[PDB]
Amino acid sequence: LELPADTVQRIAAELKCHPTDERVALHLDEEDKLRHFRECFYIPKIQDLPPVDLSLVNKDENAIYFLGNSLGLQPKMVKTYLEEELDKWAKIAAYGHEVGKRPWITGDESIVGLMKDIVGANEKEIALMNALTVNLHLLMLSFFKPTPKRYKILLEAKAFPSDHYAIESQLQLHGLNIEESMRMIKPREGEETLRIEDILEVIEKEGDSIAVILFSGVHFYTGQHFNIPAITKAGQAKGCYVGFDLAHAVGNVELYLHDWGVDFACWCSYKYLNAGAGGIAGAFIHEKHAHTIKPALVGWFGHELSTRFKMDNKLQLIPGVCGFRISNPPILLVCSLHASLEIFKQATMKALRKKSVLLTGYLEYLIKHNYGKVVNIITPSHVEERGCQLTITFSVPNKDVFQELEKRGVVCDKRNPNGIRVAPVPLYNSFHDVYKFTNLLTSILDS
Amino acid sequence: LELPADTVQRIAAELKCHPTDERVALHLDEEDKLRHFRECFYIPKIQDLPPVDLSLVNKDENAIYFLGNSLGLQPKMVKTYLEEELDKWAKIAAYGHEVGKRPWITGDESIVGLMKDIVGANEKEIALMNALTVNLHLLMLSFFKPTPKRYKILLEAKAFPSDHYAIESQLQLHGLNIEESMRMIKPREGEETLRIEDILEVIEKEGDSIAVILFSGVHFYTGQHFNIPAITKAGQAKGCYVGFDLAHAVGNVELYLHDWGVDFACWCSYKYLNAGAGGIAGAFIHEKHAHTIKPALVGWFGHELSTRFKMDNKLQLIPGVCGFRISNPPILLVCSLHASLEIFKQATMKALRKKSVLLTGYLEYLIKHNYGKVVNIITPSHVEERGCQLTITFSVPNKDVFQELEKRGVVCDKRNPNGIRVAPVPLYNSFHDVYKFTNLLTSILDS
Ligand SMILES: *Cc1c(COP(=O)(O)O)cnc(C)c1O
Ligand SMILES: *Cc1c(COP(=O)(O)O)cnc(C)c1O
Repeated sequence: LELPADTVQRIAAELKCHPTDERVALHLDEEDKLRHFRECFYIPKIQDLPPVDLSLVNKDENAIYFLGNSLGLQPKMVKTYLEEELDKWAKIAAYGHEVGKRPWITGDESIVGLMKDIVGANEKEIALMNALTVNLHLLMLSFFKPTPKRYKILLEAKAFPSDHYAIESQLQLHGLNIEESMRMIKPREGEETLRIEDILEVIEKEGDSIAVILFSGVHFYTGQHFNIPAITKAGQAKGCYVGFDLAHAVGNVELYLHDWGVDFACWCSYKYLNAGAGGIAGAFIHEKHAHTIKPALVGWFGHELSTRFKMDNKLQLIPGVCGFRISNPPILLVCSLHASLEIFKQATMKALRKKSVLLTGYLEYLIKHNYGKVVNIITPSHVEERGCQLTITFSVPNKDVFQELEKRGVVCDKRNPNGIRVAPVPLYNSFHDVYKFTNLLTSILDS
Repeated sequence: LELPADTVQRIAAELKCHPTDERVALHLDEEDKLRHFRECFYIPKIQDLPPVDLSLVNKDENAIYFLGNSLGLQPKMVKTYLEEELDKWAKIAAYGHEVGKRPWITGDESIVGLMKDIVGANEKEIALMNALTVNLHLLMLSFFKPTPKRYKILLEAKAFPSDHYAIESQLQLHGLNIEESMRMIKPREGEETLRIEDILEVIEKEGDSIAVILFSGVHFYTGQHFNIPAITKAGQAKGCYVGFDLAHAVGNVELYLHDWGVDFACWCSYKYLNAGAGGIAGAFIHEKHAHTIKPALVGWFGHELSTRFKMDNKLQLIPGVCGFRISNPPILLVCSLHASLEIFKQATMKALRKKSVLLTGYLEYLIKHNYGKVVNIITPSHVEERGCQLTITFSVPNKDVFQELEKRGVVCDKRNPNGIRVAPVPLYNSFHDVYKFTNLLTSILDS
């Protein structure tokens, strides 16, 4: 299949322009079958952004929002969905637990079907509950059962701090020596990303002593998308459980958790899934574990619905991940996530990933064409080894590139000493966004 | 001080009517300094309630909503508060984490001050996070540390199912025999409530072997309000930790968790606190434990704010209950709770408890006057031994009282075989509500 760089160059030829011409981005936007989804979101205006220098920008232009990997833009329908539940609460109060589009007792289950295609799992394998790191702990309390022979947790070095702290506290819970039991894979000297052959070597050599492998799906800092099925197979080959924090993977890369045989996973909803800060999180457990991996911590919402409200204190635990659901679900959080997932349903992950590959590929192409020496893309170059996000470093001692970018209405993340992350997302970022960004960047780098 | 029954009879004398006259309820409503708060809430109309028989009711009359102990009515300002955060998310997206009335990073801390007077604790002793039973588990993982000598958990028999399941799973986590380690105080033969002298006897006799006492503040089924400071002192006398599930206490009875020296507590926000189904829950840990009782499960939101976002993976744990906060807080849930707590701030728990004593006392008076033989109030009669809620049973073999009540727009809870709970709450229930309810009840009982 045609690589992004080649698509860009072929399109330019057809248009009779240079691949770096604005006309290429405009054409790609015209051909984008997902173009209409941008209208489904509230996009900030440049003049409203706190760090913006108004002298440097055109008023009433949209922001170039490349932070959708961290805090996803708002589906316009969030308010409408909230209003449905507020109106029910106003009109019938307590009766809302049992009636309506989203009966509160089953608020989570009413929309979980919309997650099936996003993570590649069945309805009984997915729970919508709590918060990401909270879910990580709930799962680890059942999946991490260390023995004298098999007691290690394997993860990447420089994991996201929350996961790092979670893993540390899990080890401390069992009185395990951290330095000996917390195995962290570091890159080779002079490299920032991990080589798959190196990960697999560690697993092959140390796997017998490892209880659980807990990796990110996409590493937050490098933008590296790890080979989930390869790590899963390798870990299970050595008798390890393999789970993933998919915070930067869900709604970004395509996922087949069930078919890949992943043991468990967890994710948040306020990044690529656009549900709003601190939104209701998610958990997956493969159905193969439904009768054998039981919740460590139980609440009444792990009791089967049909008899839960008998309140006879005779537990009837739901098999699989829903047995891990402790409390009644927050309807208001269900509302905002639901609005987002209806959009994902219409777009499809297949079509979104297709646009992403071309969009991020176009960004990479323009960067490398303009500065192919000063500018380094740390994110892996193989299209299958990254998602939306590129992590980029700069060697310009006199310029804080990030500061100059944010002053001009580019919303992205800082990488110290002198770099960005940027993640154009297919739902609401355009090829023209990418074109405009690269122009601002070039203008900054030229001084 | 004057008992409710005596207030009712004195008022009637002044009015020159019988204490059972409608004019007494109308007068009490006129004198109610909290009368205006009823306008702050969306009260269902009778015709909108699913089980209502329209032939039996007057259209456009308000429901008699006595289920505010289970799902509290909606503050009208919830929508407005949500809109503030949705507007910020629309306007500045990611920048909302750090700016505004409720910067998302500190969404919980921005409103925690409003809880101080409600639970009687300092800002560093209160966390707003997660869900009730979830918080119970987080606290028990740190407070329940069984030894061969001291391994029991003490609770009431027929505790709320979620707490029952939580306590059971906590015991199983340590491989403890449930029947031997789960000590449940049952009432004497022919009684439904517990005697304080009996609770204290169990504590005195068995206290040395008990690691944690975990009681409800108000028992959901009987409506009994336990003497929290007495149980706390008695338990600590024997070296036990004493914690409470305050789900039916917070926003109902007055609380002084800090001054009483309670070790820990947890509560929900969708009952008397009116925050909406599955709302953000609460946790208390006495400051005396801040440096000695550490979280079992850690996430990045337990790391001090000033260095959290350095993301260097070097934990700097916040002392006390905020060290137990694992994840970033849900802004949308913060919003709805905030709207409610502003109302509580204006009303004050002191004034609300005062109205409650008179209101529930008036309900009890009318019931007992009309049927002082057929009708039994299980809830303790001492004003200090109950909150808003009365639990009532009926001996009428041919009438399902609950069914007849709900058909007429009375919203309450069922008690099998033939009984209610009812909880008139001072924020939005009136003395006239109580009058109307008793009339419907009398009419039902007469047949
Ligand atoms: C309502 C109630 C619960 C409900 O638990 P959630 O965790 O909020 O679902 C738990 N415990 C008690 C004592 C209650 O009254
Ligand atoms: C953003 C992120 C988190 C944040 O954790 P919460 O529990 O949602 O506060 C955790 N882990 C990873 C890998 C992330 O990218």
